[PDB]
Amino acid sequence: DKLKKVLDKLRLKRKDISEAAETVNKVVERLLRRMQKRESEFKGVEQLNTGSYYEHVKISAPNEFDVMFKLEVPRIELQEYYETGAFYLVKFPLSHFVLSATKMLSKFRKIIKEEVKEIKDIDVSVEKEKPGSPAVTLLIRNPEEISVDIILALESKGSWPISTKEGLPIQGWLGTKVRTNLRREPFYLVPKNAKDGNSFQGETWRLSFSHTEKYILNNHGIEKTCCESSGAKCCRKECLKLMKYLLEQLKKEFQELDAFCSYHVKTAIFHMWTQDPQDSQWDPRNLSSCFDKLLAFFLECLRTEKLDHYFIPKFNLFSQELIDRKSKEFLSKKIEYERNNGFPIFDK
Amino acid sequence: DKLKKVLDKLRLKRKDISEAAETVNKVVERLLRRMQKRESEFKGVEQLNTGSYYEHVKISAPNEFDVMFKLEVPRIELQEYYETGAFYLVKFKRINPLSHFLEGEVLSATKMLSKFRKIIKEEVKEIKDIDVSVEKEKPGSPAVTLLIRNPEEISVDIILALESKGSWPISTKEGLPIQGWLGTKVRTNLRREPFYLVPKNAKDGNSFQGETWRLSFSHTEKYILNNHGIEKTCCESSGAKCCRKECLKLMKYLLEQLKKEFQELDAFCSYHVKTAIFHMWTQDPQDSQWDPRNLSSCFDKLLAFFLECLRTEKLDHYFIPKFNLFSQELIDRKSKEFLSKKIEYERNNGFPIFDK
DNA sequence: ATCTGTACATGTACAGAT
DNA sequence: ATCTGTACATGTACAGAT
DNA sequence: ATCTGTACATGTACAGAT
DNA sequence: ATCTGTACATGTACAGAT
Ligand SMILES: Nc1ncnc2c1ncn2[C@@H]1O[C@H](COP(=O)(O)OP(=O)(O)OP(=O)(O)O)[C@@H](O)[C@H]1O
Ligand SMILES: Nc1ncnc2c1ncn2[C@@H]1O[C@H](COP(=O)(O)OP(=O)(O)OP(=O)(O)O)[C@@H](O)[C@H]1O
Ligand SMILES: [Mg+2]
Ligand SMILES: [Mg+2]
Ligand SMILES: [Mn+2]
Ligand SMILES: [Mn+2]
Ligand SMILES: [Zn+2]
Ligand SMILES: [Zn+2]
Repeated sequence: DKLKKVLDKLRLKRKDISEAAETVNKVVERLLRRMQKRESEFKGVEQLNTGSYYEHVKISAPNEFDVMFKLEVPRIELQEYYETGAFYLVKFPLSHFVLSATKMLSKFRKIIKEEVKEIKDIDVSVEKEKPGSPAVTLLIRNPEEISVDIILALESKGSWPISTKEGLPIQGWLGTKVRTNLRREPFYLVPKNAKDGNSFQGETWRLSFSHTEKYILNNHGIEKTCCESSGAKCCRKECLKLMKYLLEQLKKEFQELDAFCSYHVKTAIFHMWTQDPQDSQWDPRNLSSCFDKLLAFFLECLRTEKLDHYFIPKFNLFSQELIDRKSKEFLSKKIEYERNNGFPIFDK
Repeated sequence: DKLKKVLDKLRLKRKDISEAAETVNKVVERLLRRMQKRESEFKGVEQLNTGSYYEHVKISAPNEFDVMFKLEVPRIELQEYYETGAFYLVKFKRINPLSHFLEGEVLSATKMLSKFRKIIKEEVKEIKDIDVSVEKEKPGSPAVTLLIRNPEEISVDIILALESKGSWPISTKEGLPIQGWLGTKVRTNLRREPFYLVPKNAKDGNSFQGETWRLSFSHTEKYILNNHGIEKTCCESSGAKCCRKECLKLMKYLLEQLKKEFQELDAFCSYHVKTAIFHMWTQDPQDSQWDPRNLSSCFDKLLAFFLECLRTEKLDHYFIPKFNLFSQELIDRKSKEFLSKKIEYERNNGFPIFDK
């Protein structure tokens, strides 16, 4: 009852969707164009739209879009970086860049900034670089604020790295045929651009499965008909939206929650969808029970300090090395509070 | 129980499968290489294995393989033959390797199938390691059939197919009604695949005889057979086993046994059985309506349904609704009532023909 | 020297065999 | 319940062509 | 190698019927 | 309240033309 009303608030409006989309489409097409017919090191970069807006789980407003400019590359000798599972060195046009991640992303960002300087019909700037991010982020105002993440990615057509062999455990849910075919797709690398002052950080890329997460979001039933015109609606995505919203409201209020992002909710719910594969475990009439069991799952994750990357099982997103024990214990208290008092944070 | 044991008789043996496939693959490899030589008009033809053996529903013995030699053909052509839904003339706006087979702008099917059969006959002549000859042409068949003695008898239907990548012909807009069973996404993807035309090749005395082609969906049928469930894990190693294919096998076998004994059943063929079960899978989409424990009643309802098709003289092509495979124009009422009685008899006497 | 149609290499579902 | 042959989808090598 | 055309998936929006 | 049917909107895959 309450939760249906929250979801009506979170719904994007069809007019807001078309106004933001045509501006975003304008800038992205023009930037993609500058990469090609202009003989750059990125000639042949291709576009792949990723993230919440294209998965149809964007909440509140259409104000943040995610785009991959992916580039196919051949002699890619990979070499796992110090057992982290998700970070890698790359070895063997691009002779201008070991293939250095910062070196390559710098030229990518120089080109974009240049072309953004030559855009006279939209209010669009390049956000100052965030050490920690693989993105070049645009800030558009038309007039409302829209941020766009342009993510450079290497594309490799080889088999997936050893560290993912036990990942993507969809066999009881989406099945073994879906899994084998998914793993026949390419995989993608992106910059680790964090200034932790640590080791090989500057040449380290990171695995990306944004194309696989997109498929799963739109092929999310054990039944082929789930959420189709001739099937039965489930509420899996509405739980993602509600869990994503509770963390947006908690991050807006407390800076002690700065280390948490939507990807932590996303990974948590991928495990929940695998734990509870049956589409009837997600009946719209049980929206409350499902949201509450997801909350509980996410609290068990904070209590055990354990949230494994859905595709890279040995890479713990909640390790002491990324998030303080106290930050997790903090988030836990605020979730339990919202939980056990009917979610006051939703009414503001 | 009784039906558990028929399926064990019906089950193919790996030794037999291994020996038959070794031979069959060597022959098809050689015929395919020869298609690519010289000014062969069929250079660029590609292989696609279809039929019961590759759908895993081939029963009793591995002795009949079906394989398409498909050839891609562009432009935008096609004219439906007399509102039949299934049959077409193939034209060409472009006026070239198929030029030797045109008649004006109309591509002759029996001209192409002749040159196709000629080349196969030659290459089989020069095979001196396998006992393999070319079966005398059957009217109405698009196939060039090989008979291999292995020393066991083995049939191989080489089917000549045109491949078109355009949208499917409008006579199929309402066909393939899988939206409640396999879903709309599957339907959209399946219909983005090519469609195929094979020679009609009758000598009926009808106008356009040697230039009439017939639609074929063997490739979409292979997908459906191997992806037959509402649940993605159906019959997979972390999902539940169903009994959809086991019903098709038992029914193939009922018709196979009867067609051996009685000549009256010559108008009937396994495609009729296959078509009927696609309707039954559409009527009963849930995997739970095909539980292995209810194999008896699953086979029973398919029987009832096949009987209703025979008596009401109605069995629509799964992909071309307006095409009725059981129309009086195709099979006599006398032929349909005969099989109808033979089916009720088996159904209501403990299935004696299985013990044959 | 590079290009590339052909065929080998790789991985895994399906289902027979044990 | 595990071992295993066949089919098949896609990546990759390279003898022979350019 | 590039780009438009097509079809239908995913949505929002709403009125009528339940 | 919710289910259904139609209108309206964007995203995406791929055939075919240039
Ligand atoms: N830490 C990460 N590791 C791997 N992939 C990530 C990570 N963070 C983000 N991604 C990928 O990039 C996409 C965009 O991330 P972003 O931060 O915009 O979140 P989102 O899923 O788009 O949702 P929202 O923007 O609405 O919070 C994600 O959907 C995911 O595929
Ligand atoms: N009359 C027909 N109309 C349309 N397609 C047909 C027809 N007959 C056969 N086919 C197609 O060609 C394939 C091969 O036909 P075939 O007679 O070998 O049957 P099958 O399904 O392979 O089984 P089996 O050979 O074991 O009886 C079929 O699976 C079907 O896809
Ligand atoms: Mg986003
Ligand atoms: Mg066959
Ligand atoms: Mn982002
Ligand atoms: Mn046949
Ligand atoms: Zn759903
Ligand atoms: Zn099944």
